[PDB]
Amino acid sequence: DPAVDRSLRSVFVGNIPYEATEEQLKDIFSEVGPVVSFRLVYDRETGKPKGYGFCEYQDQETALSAMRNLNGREFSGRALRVDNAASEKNKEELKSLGTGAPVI
Repeated sequence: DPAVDRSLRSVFVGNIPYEATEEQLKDIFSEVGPVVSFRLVYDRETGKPKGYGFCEYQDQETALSAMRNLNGREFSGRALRVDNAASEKNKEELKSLGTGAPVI
């Protein structure tokens, strides 16, 4: 079963402190359009959030727009690093988020 388009539909977000939760990230991305879903890396063993995650949109343009709209967008007191989830370097991070679940 294919699923390459999905890759084009996901923007990696980093440099997000504990003050910037999905509630805010999604809100930020919301300003760039409707975000299908947004999941980040959360250490269950440490019950603490890693700091980075990925947001999957419904339209490539929307995700791309969010990337260019954000991409190091000041908000977390530093900048919200946003890079295509289909990045070669982002692939390494996704490799961890590569669980595969029925999520819309």
